[PDB]
Amino acid sequence: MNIFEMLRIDEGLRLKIYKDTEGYYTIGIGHLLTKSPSLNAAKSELDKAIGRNCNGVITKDEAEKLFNQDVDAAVRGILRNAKLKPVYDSLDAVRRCALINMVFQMGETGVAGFTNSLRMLQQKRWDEAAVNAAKSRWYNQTPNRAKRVITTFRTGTWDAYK
Ligand SMILES: [Cl-]
Ligand SMILES: [Cl-]
Ligand SMILES: [Kr]
Ligand SMILES: [Kr]
Repeated sequence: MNIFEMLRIDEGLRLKIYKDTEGYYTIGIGHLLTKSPSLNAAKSELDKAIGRNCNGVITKDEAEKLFNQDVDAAVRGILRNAKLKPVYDSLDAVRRCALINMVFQMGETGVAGFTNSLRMLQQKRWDEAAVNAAKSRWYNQTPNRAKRVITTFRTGTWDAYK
């Protein structure tokens, strides 16, 4: 297991525009297109991202392409974020993947708001961080995913994904 496989599991793969868990237009592997409720808007943004007139449909390769870009940007965002970077650097390999997953999902801003959990992760207080992070909207809205991520932070293993 790796970051790609882990996120391909939590996000799925869809070749046509779809609405995510929050009702926003997305495509591929969790590639958010827009928060606007206009499908035309979504289609515009998709053609812009792909570079061709997609007409709301892409290929698997194109989807994997977006995903590579998105993972990369997520890591890069972490590294540039003053509150995130030090946590990330203190972690082991598996746990870093759990942090990339949350950032991918909710944006660095959203993740940088889990102040308390981040601190506990930094101190290597696994159970405590896991209990604190579950007290969140994130966990109450996407509980199966949130649990897999939290178990990962908690144990440092891929058991939740096996
Ligand atoms: Cl809560
Ligand atoms: Cl879920
Ligand atoms: Kr966190
Ligand atoms: Kr956590």
